[PDB]
Amino acid sequence: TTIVALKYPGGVVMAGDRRSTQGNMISGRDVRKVYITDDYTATGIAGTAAVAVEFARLYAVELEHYEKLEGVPLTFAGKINRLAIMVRGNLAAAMQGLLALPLLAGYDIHASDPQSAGRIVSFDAAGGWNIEEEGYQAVGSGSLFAKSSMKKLYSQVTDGDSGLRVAVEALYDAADDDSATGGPDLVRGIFPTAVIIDADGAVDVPESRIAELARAIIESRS
Amino acid sequence: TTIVALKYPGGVVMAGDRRSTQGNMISGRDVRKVYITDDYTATGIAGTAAVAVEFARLYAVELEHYEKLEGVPLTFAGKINRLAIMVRGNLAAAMQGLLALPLLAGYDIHASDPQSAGRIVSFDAAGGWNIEEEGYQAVGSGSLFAKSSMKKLYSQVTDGDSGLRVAVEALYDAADDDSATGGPDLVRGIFPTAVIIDADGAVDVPESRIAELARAIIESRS
Amino acid sequence: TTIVALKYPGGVVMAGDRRSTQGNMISGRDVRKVYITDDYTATGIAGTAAVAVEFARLYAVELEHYEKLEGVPLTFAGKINRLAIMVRGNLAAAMQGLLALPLLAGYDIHASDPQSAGRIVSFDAAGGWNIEEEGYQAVGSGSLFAKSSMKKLYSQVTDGDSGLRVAVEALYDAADDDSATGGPDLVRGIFPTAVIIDADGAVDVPESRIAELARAIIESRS
Amino acid sequence: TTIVALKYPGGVVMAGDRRSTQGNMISGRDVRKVYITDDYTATGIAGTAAVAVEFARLYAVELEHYEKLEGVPLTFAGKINRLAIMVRGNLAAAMQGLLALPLLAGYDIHASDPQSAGRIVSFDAAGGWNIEEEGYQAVGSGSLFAKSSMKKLYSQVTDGDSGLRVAVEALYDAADDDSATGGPDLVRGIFPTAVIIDADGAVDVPESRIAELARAIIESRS
Amino acid sequence: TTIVALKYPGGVVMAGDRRSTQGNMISGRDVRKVYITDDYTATGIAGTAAVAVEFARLYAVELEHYEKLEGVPLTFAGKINRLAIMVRGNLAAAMQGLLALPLLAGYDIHASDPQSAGRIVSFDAAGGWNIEEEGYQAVGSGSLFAKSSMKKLYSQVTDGDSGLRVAVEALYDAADDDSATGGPDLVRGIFPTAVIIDADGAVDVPESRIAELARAIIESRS
Amino acid sequence: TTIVALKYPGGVVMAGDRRSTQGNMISGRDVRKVYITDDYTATGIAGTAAVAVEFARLYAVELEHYEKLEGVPLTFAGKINRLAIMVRGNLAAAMQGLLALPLLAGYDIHASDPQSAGRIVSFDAAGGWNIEEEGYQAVGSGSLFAKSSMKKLYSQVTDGDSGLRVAVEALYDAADDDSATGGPDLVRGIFPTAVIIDADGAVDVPESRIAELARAIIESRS
Amino acid sequence: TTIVALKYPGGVVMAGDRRSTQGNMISGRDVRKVYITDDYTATGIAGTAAVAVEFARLYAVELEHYEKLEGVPLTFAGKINRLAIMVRGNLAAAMQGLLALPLLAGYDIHASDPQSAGRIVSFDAAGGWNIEEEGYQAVGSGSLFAKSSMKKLYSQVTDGDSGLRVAVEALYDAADDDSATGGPDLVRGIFPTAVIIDADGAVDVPESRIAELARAIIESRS
Amino acid sequence: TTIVALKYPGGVVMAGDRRSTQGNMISGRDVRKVYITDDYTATGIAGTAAVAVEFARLYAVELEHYEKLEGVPLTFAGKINRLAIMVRGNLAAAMQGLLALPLLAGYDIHASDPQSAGRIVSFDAAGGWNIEEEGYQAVGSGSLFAKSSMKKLYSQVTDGDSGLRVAVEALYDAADDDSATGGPDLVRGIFPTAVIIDADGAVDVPESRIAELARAIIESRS
Amino acid sequence: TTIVALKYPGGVVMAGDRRSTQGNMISGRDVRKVYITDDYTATGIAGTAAVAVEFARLYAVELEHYEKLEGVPLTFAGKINRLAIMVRGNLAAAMQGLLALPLLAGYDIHASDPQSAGRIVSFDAAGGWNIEEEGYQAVGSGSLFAKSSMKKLYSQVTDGDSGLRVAVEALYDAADDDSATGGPDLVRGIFPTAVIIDADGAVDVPESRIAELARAIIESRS
Repeated sequence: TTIVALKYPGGVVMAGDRRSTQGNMISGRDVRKVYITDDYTATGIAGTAAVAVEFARLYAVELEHYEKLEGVPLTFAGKINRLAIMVRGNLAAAMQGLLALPLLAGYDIHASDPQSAGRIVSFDAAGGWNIEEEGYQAVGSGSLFAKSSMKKLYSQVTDGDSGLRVAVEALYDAADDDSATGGPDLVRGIFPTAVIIDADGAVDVPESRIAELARAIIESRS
Repeated sequence: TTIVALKYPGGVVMAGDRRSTQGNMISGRDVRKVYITDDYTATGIAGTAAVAVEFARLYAVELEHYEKLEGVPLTFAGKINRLAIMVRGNLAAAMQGLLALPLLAGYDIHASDPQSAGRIVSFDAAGGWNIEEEGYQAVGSGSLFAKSSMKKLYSQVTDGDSGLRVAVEALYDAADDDSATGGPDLVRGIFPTAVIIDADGAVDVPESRIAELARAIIESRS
Repeated sequence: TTIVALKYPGGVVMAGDRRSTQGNMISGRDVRKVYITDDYTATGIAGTAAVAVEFARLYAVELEHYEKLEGVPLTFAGKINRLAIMVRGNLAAAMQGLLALPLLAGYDIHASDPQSAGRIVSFDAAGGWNIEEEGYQAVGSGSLFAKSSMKKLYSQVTDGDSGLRVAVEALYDAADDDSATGGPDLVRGIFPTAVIIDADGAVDVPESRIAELARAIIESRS
Repeated sequence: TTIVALKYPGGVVMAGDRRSTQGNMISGRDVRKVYITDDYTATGIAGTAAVAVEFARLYAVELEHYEKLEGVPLTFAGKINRLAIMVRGNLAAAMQGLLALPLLAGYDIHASDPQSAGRIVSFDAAGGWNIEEEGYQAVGSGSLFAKSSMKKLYSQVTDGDSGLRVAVEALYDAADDDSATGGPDLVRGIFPTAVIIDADGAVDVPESRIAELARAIIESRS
Repeated sequence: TTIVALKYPGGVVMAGDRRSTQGNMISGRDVRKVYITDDYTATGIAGTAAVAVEFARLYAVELEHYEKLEGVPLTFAGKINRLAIMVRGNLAAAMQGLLALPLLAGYDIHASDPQSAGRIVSFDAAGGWNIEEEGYQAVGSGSLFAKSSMKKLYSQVTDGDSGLRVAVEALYDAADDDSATGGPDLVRGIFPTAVIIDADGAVDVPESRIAELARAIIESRS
Repeated sequence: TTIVALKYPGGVVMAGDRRSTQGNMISGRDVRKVYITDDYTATGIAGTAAVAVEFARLYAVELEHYEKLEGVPLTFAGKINRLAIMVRGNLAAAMQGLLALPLLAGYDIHASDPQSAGRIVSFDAAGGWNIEEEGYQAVGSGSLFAKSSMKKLYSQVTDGDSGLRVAVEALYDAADDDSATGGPDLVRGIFPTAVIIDADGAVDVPESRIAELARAIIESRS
Repeated sequence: TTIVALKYPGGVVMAGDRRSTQGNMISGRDVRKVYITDDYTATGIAGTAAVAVEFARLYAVELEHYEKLEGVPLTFAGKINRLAIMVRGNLAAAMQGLLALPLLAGYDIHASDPQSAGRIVSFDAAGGWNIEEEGYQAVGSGSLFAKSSMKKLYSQVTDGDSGLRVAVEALYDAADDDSATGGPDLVRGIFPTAVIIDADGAVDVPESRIAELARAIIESRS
Repeated sequence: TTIVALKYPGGVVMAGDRRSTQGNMISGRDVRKVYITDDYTATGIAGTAAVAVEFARLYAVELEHYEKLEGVPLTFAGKINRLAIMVRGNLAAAMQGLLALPLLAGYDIHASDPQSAGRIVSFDAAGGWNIEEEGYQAVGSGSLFAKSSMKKLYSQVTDGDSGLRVAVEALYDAADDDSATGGPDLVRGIFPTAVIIDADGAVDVPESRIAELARAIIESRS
Repeated sequence: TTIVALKYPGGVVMAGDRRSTQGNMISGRDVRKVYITDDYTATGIAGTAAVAVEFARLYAVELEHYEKLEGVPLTFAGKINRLAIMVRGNLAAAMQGLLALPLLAGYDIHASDPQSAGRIVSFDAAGGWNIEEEGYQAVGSGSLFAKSSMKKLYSQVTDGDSGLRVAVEALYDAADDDSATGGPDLVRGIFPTAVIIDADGAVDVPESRIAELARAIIESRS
């Protein structure tokens, strides 16, 4: 599994692959690992697929619950803190095996600068969180290959479209070097999922744009 | 990894994938796992790549050594016995993780019937060997998927070409269900290696024919 | 044990073998593993027979209790969630050897199109659930062989009869390749149990039709 | 695996199943576990298949080696002693999982009464041996079922044909209660192997006779 | 220990041996293992004697307590469920050596056909229960020998007396092949205990009839 | 990680590096390890980054909570005792790897002599504290190198500027001999973070001054 | 440690870093890890520094010993085999912490096409070897980052100087992501060592040229 | 650490060294290990410094708490009992490493004879205590050497000054033979701390007196 | 224990402390750890005292043995290699507990520049060696403090006198921060042992000069 997130001028984008394995045997081919937690934040969890789905559901429920109760959404720092609390509370079971590494992408409406309101927060297993300043991050088994690909490709990111292309290319490299990450499947037409968050909210990227980006990348590599 | 072998009327065919992993990280993309041990026998060893190559080299050296010393090549049962002795003598080292499981394909030149001279020999962990009468066999991590694919496809095998197509399709199925087996990689043009043994001897299949078959299979499943 | 489920145009079919063993010794020859949980959903649990029976009973009581209390049945997502909760609760005992793996087949009456209202859900050991998109799934010790048989036979599934025949054939292949799975008992007249769910509900397939299909398959492979 | 041996007036018969398994997975269907060691001695070794084959080969070589060197065959007690020496020497390997349980059927030509010259010798793990006076013996995973059915059917044994039928029925009962023993496979036409030893020597029973007896037994059970 | 049960036209019969051992030492010669739990059901518990007596005591008390509270006896499925829960609640104590395996014979008065109203229920270690359909069952250390004897003798079971004879003979075979099972003690005049359940109720068999049956069996085998 | 603290005439200065590693892999480059706990005390925690952030946050919350509840800030000894209690209460979690060792620098506003009111408190693993009398202290992996550098450089400390320069040079030496401590980053423009406490309170040192000092040190070392 | 090797039109280049750490402490700042083994081969060992040095010495002595004894140098395959045998022999001590991971760069003077005569050989822990066709390879703790950097910069490689620049940039990225690999020390004037092999042989690259390349890279990334 | 305590006619004196170590590394140079628990009682705790400080604080708080609640101080036997209870309540921590061995010096005001009112109480790990009648006692790493020094020097103890001199000389011997005990530091001017308890209460000894005593001892030993 | 070595223009100087401890107990106060191995090399071994003395004696014997046999002394590289072979051979004992880490100082009479002929060779635990280019190196338990003292004091080294003073001060700092290192004993008159090597050879530094230097350092730090 690999999830990548990167900031572009005016927003953030998070993309993830679709493969689920049980050891070496491929058990899932259309898994979705990027969830729109709320109108301005998307979360993507690597590790055990079961724990990933549970954490996404429970974190979204917590954010919605607070917003409904108090009539105002949490600040981005509050969302970060609640996610870190979930990660810390998962520590014993993570040592036991049920492990989850989240990655959070968000848009800060309360930020003074709309252009630089995109935020990427990474979490370590102990519950600590770090707000990325380099403009990109990855989690999962193929995270190092994806990060080293984005390091070289990040100078091309100038809008949402180029950012999405770079994210898809990072996932492609991660799958090219790591067998637990699924590449773009042209036989089945299964492609990485992506979420773009800007000042207008968090919207799922339709499969058509991702499909044509992946096809262009595969043609370039050939 | 996966190596398949199957008998067709008039000979035997043996195909192998190209991927080698270290964990879930892909480390080799064009590993050759099928070796022409002698003019009428090919061997294919699954497991640790180092031990696989070492075993193939030692086995070929031993067979050629006997042929030079005694002036007559070993009978097929003699070759099977030598390979089984190697596998039995590697048991202790395989208990530490340097495991190797061979699969032997041959053309018995002393068999009365030329049309049923193909032989497939499978070796289990402890050094036992069985001459397969069902006509197909597979070794490796994707061996079960390849075997179950060949079980359904074996009624289409009538000559060398259809046998090769079925072997390539079995490798495709093994790669489809198992991440440690490499599928037909159209981006780099790396395709499974194959060897066909008939009355004329054992000859490597040119990469163009296997590429054509793999492309036809991919198109059919698209 | 092996339990297969597959979608056909207009519904779903779930079939299961009849053998239960204590190690290598056959201890039961007419075990029923496929339960009709409610009028539109059936479940099949592999693993320890005690835990399978207990889980089926508890799950059916849970669904019935909700339907009576609220006057309206649970949505398919609610049923999936309750089953996943049960599996996750079992995990602690499953590590001890009371492992139960369910497979859920259902007919979603709230779907837009009744021609594709069949649903198949697989569960992992940790509790994660996956709604199958390939149209077939299997659990049990012979699940790999059954799935590799259905992969090749699924192009023939057109109606309930085709789906039932393909399911019985997949169970036959699973029993043929796995000793813990029992094939059709021609001397005793014991055959796999199947359930067909369509718009009119979930109905047990009479043993006469399954006997006819099993005899046809055996005569085909002789 | 099950091998049975029983005495009839004027000789002995030894029969064996054909299945070999890898845990729960059926890996061999036409294995031969009964060997004609020499002109008046058959041996059948249960346990690990590789070790069984190696032990049969070694024992036959040792007997023929003594016969050629000393110009006279070993006495029956000498043969029993050599087999017991092999079993006692295999003790460490059996502790390492390379276990072998032999069963020896012979015809003592030097014995006084030619109508009671048959001899069945069972070997325990430690290398002890016992000449069976009950007139029947079994080794293997299903040996208890075979012995308990032979106890009830041994009153029907009067000649070679009745003895062969009783041996095949005992193997059938072993396969009925034990999943690691293969029953008569009427689909593939694979039947238990048998060797009949009498005053004229040891001959393999042709497959047609065993097929007829197996079909009769199956129809009687239906 | 060995306890057998078998259905006959119009009821069920359940017999048990009398020997209790602490290791290889015979400590009890007249232990009673078959209990009349209520007027239409008997239970026989193998394993440790202390836990067996406690289990029978508790089960009888529980059934009687329900009958007195509610004014109607439990249905047969209810009795099976209570016994199964009693078995399942003993997993922790049985892992320390306090294993108790029950076998339940009963007469379903609420069944449609009174001739096929007998029920034999066998429980496995984890608490699973199976209603035997073959007509006989056994528990204990000699259970396999008794079952294999009953498989051959069950065609002679035509009424209550022949069923009782077949049960006693199965016990004799189990005692013959297993040293933990006690045979008929002609010196001390101790014989297996038996209970017959039919439409009129459950009655202990008098010791004289069992004595004469055992004497007939012994004089047959002499 | 490495945090240094040192007194100068009329105050105290505390500096920390910015690198966070996971093993030998650099994961963070702008970590801030020095926190202004309250108007006159700063704290800096070495060890695990998650625990460091959580400890600093909780300690600041505790000090503020007491100040608001009682209307008066804690005495310096009270703050030391609270931090020591918080360190002692983490002894269980520190053994399993969530270690956090703090260093507390403060300006004792109740001290009689303004020019000697800077206080440095070091803590040990068991929660014991020591008010440093040598005038400097360090915590973290490079603490030994930092202390042995401050030993030689402390004669040059005379005011805030010289104290800040000596702290930065000590951090430079720690990074020069330790790879878990990050030195000045003249490519990314990341420099150690410092806090200066004196009679007017605790203020973060602007990055420009630290950049000037680090460049001067680097040019002196070339 | 990180050693990179890459092929360029007309030869091969091999660069390595200079840092040596024991745990986290930097114990060496000018280590040399690329050795000119012979006139057309450079070797570079990652892992334990002592084992690396002694392996380089043993390999050079072995190659020169063969050349002196037999009057002709070893073929490239022979050199690969000797290195692989050395690694396999070390395997046992490598489990004890004395690991050595070699990387071999050579110019095949007997190759048909001298423009493609450069060879890169990688070795796994088990002693197997692979000739890299991707044109680059890396060993050491930072080998993943170096490889993922070269994957994106290999297009630039057109001559010896372009290849050398990419090699230094790959080492820079490895040191940027990994704390066990040393970046270019502009303060001490310590830079990665490099060896260039072409038709004229293997020559050490002068330190000044690598200094210029490293300074250009640092300016580029500032 | 080493703490000595000796009686002289008319009172008691207790002295302690100043070194605190972390293994072989000196972590503290002016630790105060002798505390005035109350007006006529001093205590010195050896072992872990954190536990020593916590124990002294708790013990003093408890004594003052009782004196305030009751208006009368505890008797000496009561104080001994409270200290022994505190020791015995720390056995679990002592077994994991938080050892704390106290040494009590007191002036029994309720004693009959004013000259012999000094009391020295030694405690063991289990909580047992002894009122020492030899007139001196020591705890800590250098306790044995200090004991053996006081054994020879106690004949010179006649008044308070001679007792102080003997205590300082015993500490000097303990530091001379034990490297974890800190001797008089003439360079930093740090000397052992001492408390003299007499009929006028417990008084901290001025550092100047101990400095001149230590200098005289050093001169006499030169 | 601490042995320092440093280069000055025209030679090298190696000094060592005198303390030997058995745990916390000081056993020896006048141990000599610097040995004139031969007229131009001195060696100092830290760790177990027995192993240090044995290594020094054995190494000197080896060097003189070679010189007597071949009529010419070993080159400096040969001496380094012999010492490294001894260190590597001592690895089993070092794991057992007989650790010996050597430090070698020498004068290379064959050097191009007599002023740069001073050589310092540090050996790691695995036997690998490194010629220090820093100009200073320390071995032992206080080696880090000594090295970080010389890092600051090395600019003052301009001749033999300044180098000897810096070595003595580094030993003083190591003893100041480490309790296993013996500082200057002004009472017993025991001072570190130093050896100075220049073109005329290696000569022990007289005790009086080292005493004067130590007294000056102590008075400066007072």
